[PDB]
Amino acid sequence: AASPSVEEKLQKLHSEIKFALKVDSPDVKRCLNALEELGTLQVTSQILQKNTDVVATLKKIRRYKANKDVMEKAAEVYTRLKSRGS
Repeated sequence: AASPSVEEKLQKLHSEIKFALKVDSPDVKRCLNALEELGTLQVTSQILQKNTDVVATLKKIRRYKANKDVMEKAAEVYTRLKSRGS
């Protein structure tokens, strides 16, 4: 059946990553869930080049100190994107 494209899904995932880093109310699980979908999404160079700002945020959470898990999942995901891009 039809399903939304990676970039369409990315709109949600990127937003969840950002909501998970709310200073007022951070939510690690929210980031992890977004990261894990993003980790399986085909963010190949076609999508990656039009979504460089996402890669920019992924670099921020890979060093996240307020929650270790966020940094780990961001890392596993971010590295996987490099394995699909150019």
